[PDB]
Amino acid sequence: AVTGQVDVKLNISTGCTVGGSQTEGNMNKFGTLNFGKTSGTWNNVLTAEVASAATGGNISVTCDGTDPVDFTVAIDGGERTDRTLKNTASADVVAYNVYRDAARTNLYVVNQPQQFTTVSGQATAVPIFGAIAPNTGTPKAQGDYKDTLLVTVNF
Amino acid sequence: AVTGQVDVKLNIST
Amino acid sequence: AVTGQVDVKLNISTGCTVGGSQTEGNMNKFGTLNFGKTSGTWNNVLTAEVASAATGGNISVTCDGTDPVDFTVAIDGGERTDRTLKNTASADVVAYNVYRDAARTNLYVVNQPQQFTTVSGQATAVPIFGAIAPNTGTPKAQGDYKDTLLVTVNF
Amino acid sequence: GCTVGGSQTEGNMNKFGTLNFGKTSGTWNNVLTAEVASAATGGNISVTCDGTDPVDFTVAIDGGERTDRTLKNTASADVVAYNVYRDAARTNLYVVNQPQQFTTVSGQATAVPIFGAIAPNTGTPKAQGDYKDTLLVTVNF
Amino acid sequence: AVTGQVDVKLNISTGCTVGGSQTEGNMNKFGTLNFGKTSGTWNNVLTAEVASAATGGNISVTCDGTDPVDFTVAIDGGERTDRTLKNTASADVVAYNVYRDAARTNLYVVNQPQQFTTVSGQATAVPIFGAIAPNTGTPKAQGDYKDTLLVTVNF
Amino acid sequence: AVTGQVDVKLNISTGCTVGGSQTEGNMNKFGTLNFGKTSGTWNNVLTAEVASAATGGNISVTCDGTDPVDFTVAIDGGERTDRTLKNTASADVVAYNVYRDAARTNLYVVNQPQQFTTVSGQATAVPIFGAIAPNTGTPKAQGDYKDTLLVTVNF
Repeated sequence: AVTGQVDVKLNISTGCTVGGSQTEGNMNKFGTLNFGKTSGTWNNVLTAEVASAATGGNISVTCDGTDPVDFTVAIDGGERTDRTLKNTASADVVAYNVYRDAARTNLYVVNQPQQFTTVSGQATAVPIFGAIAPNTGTPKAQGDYKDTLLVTVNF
Repeated sequence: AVTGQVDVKLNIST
Repeated sequence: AVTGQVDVKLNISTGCTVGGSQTEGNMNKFGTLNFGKTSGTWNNVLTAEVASAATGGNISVTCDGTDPVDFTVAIDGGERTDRTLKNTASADVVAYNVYRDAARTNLYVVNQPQQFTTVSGQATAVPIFGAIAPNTGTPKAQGDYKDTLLVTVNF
Repeated sequence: GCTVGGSQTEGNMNKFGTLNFGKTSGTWNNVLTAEVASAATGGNISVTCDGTDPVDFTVAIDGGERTDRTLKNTASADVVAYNVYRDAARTNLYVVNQPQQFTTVSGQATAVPIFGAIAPNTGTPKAQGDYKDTLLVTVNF
Repeated sequence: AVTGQVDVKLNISTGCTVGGSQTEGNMNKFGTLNFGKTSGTWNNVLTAEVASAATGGNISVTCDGTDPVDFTVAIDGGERTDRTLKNTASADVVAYNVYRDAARTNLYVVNQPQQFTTVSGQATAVPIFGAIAPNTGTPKAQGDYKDTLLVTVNF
Repeated sequence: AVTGQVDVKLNISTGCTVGGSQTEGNMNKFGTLNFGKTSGTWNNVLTAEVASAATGGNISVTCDGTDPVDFTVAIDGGERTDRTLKNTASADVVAYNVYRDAARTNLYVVNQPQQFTTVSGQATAVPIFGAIAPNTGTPKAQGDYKDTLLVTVNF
């Protein structure tokens, strides 16, 4: 019998809120990274942007205050922690990555706070640009591949 | 700390 | 004068130990559930994970032996027994809950042994995922809200 | 598409299995009963579908060499009437040239139970020897 | 369209027959393993013997010939393949097992040919001794529990 | 290949239980009929009562309910089916019999349900009185003679 304590805390004062999300039960549904349909072996880098579940556009984070707040954005490694989509039925995997800039250069490194700025009376967009490498080796099995990345807007 | 989910999808078929 | 007996017992043989805790005086400090800063009325579900007081990551329970032991995890209802954080100065309360899975579905029911597995030469993590409902009604007073959940790793 | 496991390619024809009733006397009072044994593994034919979503495939068995489900003696002209059922209680019969429905699910191989059954012959003793038949099982979509 | 062949065979020459069975439609009804009535929690091992459907006594297998034939007996795992009786209405299960000897020691292992001997002009009995463990934990729901073991007399 | 069915059944509702037994593996050990030591040729009828393996006294059958249930008791013919004890080493036999009443009159006939009554909140004893005829003819060989009678409490 090892009984222990867990201090719970919350500082209600002046915070920042994330728009574009829908409450899926008790977990914020931020959006979808839909690469679309594809064949077994694709030569072109498959690339799609996150579509917020609430509006359809990009996640719009706004802060509540008058001074420009600096908030951070961190995305995790997905269900299996290595950014791989898994086929619903078979065990095939599809490696992918999420970048922050339009040219697929600034990568959202696993469990890292990619910095962001936000001014009063404005909503800043969180571009989560997906990208998949060209698979010109083995044709992955037919079906639907999925993953649930947890995006962590933290301060 | 606002943690949220982003469903990733890909339909490998044709 | 009602004098009575209390039998004390301890079976020293082959037990299981919880890592990630720090001994706060004579009580094991397991960690912190830090939701962060927030405004009076938040529309997004505030959500944070427990951070072990010893390492900063998740509580890592390991057992001492060779066969996989099945240990249980039970969390209580907090200081007031209804999972509410209380403002340090005023009497305002903030209802919350702790879940076990990443999607805020498998709730750690009050005083219930949520089952867990553990194999030899490995440490299993105890995910205590916090979650707070969207308060879009009354703005709670400014200040710091706290609670001390007692996590009970028992066999 | 969907594929059938448990078969061995006999030349250019898929050998699915054997319905071995075993040895018996001229006149048997008990219903002789045996299950199909796949030629590849020895167990039941395991059909799996190459897909993610569930697929509904059908199974049809024909009437044998002579089209009336009769085993024939290799040498003489004696016949032994039989039937193949789908369920363990010999009730759901695989009707001649009929698609008995079947389901198959994500990442799994479904078994095709072909349960044989022979009526009690308590009338005339069939001649000694080996009785055979080749049922053509038709897994179609 | 995957069309395949199934070779059917039967060697009519000199075989062995099982007595004590009744033809239920096109399936041989060998008998009944009736443990009788019982309460929710029984402390004594419930134990009963198979009663042939044709005579009421034990299944009497006789062979047709002059030399002593060695025939085998195999019993399967029941409807659900784990030797559990199921309540007709609810989903409660009652684990049991069938043994070959009177002292509940020689178990009829699942899908195994327990050997047997048989001489000319004699019928050998097939003792299928049932046995149920003492349930002194949870009281199973009221009603009738059933199972249909398929006994496989093979050569 | 003669495959057949064996229907298994159990009616969990309101049953009767037998006390005084110990579970020997998966078979209920009811007791011992110890006639004691004796010489090759005894002139007096050797006579002893069953001693329950659990308590040492008589088997105490109790029923679980409020109305007086009428349960039956049946004893079989022993290992060889003719109530004979066999020497562990040699083939000598010692004929015996089990009676129900104290005067060795009401015999527990082979495979017969000798009736019995039982009321609520009470345990009824099952007197299994052994008796051996006076052997004043041939002296049986030295050693230990044994038998295992199967007592069948059925409803």
